[PDB]
Amino acid sequence: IVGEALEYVNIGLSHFLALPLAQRISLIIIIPFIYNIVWQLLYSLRKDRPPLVFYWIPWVGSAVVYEMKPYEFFEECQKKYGDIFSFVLLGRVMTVYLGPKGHEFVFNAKLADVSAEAAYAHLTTPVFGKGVIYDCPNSRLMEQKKFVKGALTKEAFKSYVPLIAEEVYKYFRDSKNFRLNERTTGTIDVMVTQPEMTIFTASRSLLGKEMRAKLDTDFAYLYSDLDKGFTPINFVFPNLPLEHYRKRDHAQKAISGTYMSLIKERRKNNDIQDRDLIDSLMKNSTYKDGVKMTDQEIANLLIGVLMGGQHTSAATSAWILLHLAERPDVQQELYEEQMRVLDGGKKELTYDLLQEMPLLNQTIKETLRMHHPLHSLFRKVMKDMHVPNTSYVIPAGYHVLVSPGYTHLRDEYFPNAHQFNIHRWNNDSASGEEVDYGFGAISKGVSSPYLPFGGGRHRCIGEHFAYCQLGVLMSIFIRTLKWHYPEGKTVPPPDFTSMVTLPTGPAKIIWEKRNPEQKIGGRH
Ligand code: HEM
Ligand SMILES: OC(Cn1cncn1)(Cn1cncn1)c1ccc(F)cc1F
Repeated sequence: IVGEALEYVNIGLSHFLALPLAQRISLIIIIPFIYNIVWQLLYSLRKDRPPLVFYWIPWVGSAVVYEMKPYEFFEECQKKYGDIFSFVLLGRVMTVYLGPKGHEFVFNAKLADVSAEAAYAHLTTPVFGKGVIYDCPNSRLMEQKKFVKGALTKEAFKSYVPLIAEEVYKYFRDSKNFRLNERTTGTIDVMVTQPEMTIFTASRSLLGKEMRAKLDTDFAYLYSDLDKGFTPINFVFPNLPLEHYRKRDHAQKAISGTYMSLIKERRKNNDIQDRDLIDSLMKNSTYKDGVKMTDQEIANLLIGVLMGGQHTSAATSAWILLHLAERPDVQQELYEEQMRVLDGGKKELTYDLLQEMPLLNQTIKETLRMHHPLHSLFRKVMKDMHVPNTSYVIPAGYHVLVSPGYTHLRDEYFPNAHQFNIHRWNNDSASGEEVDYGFGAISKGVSSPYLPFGGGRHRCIGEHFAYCQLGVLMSIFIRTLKWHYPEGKTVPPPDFTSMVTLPTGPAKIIWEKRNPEQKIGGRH
């Protein structure tokens, strides 16, 4: 009889529940631990699945090494399994496709196969607000990008340049980090100065003088609070009742309120011109089906756009300064180009003249190669995906991870990739077939090993603005200052744990005026 064995199942179950809590706790730990390992071993036998990186701790997965050294994690996995491999990350299964084909697979994936907003809405909506970016369908995002792009034109860039230039000079004059009229040399932390210079220049040009004026008050603290809401932690804990989350939520309310106040006052007073992105979105934010963006949505879009560009650009100008700090030869070469293009300084910097500064633009290009601010980009897989020329199938519910920044640092595609060399872009200082997803014709192929601004439908639309901003900034730094490292100091390693891969601080440089007696004018 085995009927008596079925009885012993029941008995065993009863003797189980009657175990001392010291043991049931252990079993509370050992059972999932064993099950996890047993499951992985079975998983490896499945051949329509990419290799899965082994991990001990359930749910957590490979999260620790990934969060700390993601490029080293990728290279190790790449050696062991090749370009396609999966790993577990704090509850989710991430499928990585390395290299140009990975760029194709993910950046050019069909709209039905993957979703960006499904991956990012929880990180971004709390910070930016509702209705925009990733808190809406893709077709809405496509048109939002179209709206923002319409203020990002050549003619706008020509008007932004003297404005950005003024902000940089005002910063050299008034900021405690410089004070070039009282000081001729000094030390700065680039992770202090660049975020401040970035917000000052982006606000003045994209938002206007009103909004820029507000950064000079206590209101600036709100930006700092909202800023801290942009954190990987939001992927796991997007809302938990602490004061981080309430300073953030308050900031979002307070800042979006401020923009609507300006918007509503501009429209009430017929003061809608072609100054900034606010004027632009006001006279141009009606979707194709006739629905107009609310003033709240418009303000939330401003926040997301300004916030994203803030972190990517500030990290980038910080890296530029850090690389140049140990390369006086490059500073020297850049300075000569400045003297040549601007007639020894007797020419005012214009957007057109920026375009005649290839080495300056190659310096940005090369920094973005070595320091892609977003080391990984994700999509959630919505429908089962077959990986071409493999037997692999990526199930829905998986996430795909693309990482052009990793390919940027491979010798195969960039000879001596870990060496900073702006001349590798000689005759190629620009930041076939095209396609238009709703915000303008962009490249159809996304197979370039160099993709600092991504590609496909989620491609960046701030690239020309970023080059404009960074260009003006670096042009003025180069003409005004020399700089170098404190003894023994060199380029810091990246901090991969933050929202962008900014330098590990404190990252300090020593500056000095090329012209100690040069005075910056204006009232202060
Ligand atoms: C050096 C500076 C920047 C870099 C390297 C950069 C990089 C990127 C990348 C890689 C993406 C694709 C993200 C993805 O595929 O998930 C992206 C998207 C985007 N970026 Fe930028 N960005 C920069 C600056 C800016 C600026 C200044 C703005 C606006 C003024 C901006 C606005 C946007 C927008 C609206 C998207 C679309 C996101 C989507 O469609 O899902 N970015 N950027
Ligand atoms: O793509 C981001 C969001 N993100 C993805 N991984 C990490 N952060 C960043 N970004 C890209 N270019 C500029 N910022 C973004 C996209 C659009 C946006 F409006 C804000 C925003 F943070």
